[PDB]
Amino acid sequence: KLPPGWEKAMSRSSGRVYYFNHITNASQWERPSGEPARVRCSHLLVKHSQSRRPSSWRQEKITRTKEEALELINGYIQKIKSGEEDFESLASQFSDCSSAKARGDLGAFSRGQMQKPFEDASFALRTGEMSGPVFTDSGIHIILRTE
Repeated sequence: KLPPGWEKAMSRSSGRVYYFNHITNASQWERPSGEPARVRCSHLLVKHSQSRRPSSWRQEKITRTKEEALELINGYIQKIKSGEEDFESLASQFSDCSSAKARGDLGAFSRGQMQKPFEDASFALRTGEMSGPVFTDSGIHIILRTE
């Protein structure tokens, strides 16, 4: 039927069909378009109190809850999808990862290098596609596949 991870769903507000990816947590109205040894991605990380290291260049002691971090992630996704903000600009300003200084870019990587939920989402994304919230032990991520 559909590319890997994608399933059809029903909107509760509008009653129209949409599409959801259970590997990337991406969702969209239109039927998705459609594996390499390597992909290239950028990300925006929002850390919280249960993160492996509750610290970042933005905050010596990160105290926000997991629920608060998810709300921030959802808000960044909204601004990116509406075009009020670009992914790289939000990543440079607000990602709790050191890669913020490189507009979130992590470079190219293979399977077996990143944390598993991050890796699975990255390889399920198409070039140019962005994930929904992805949970790892670092925190909550938005991932943009660039190559």
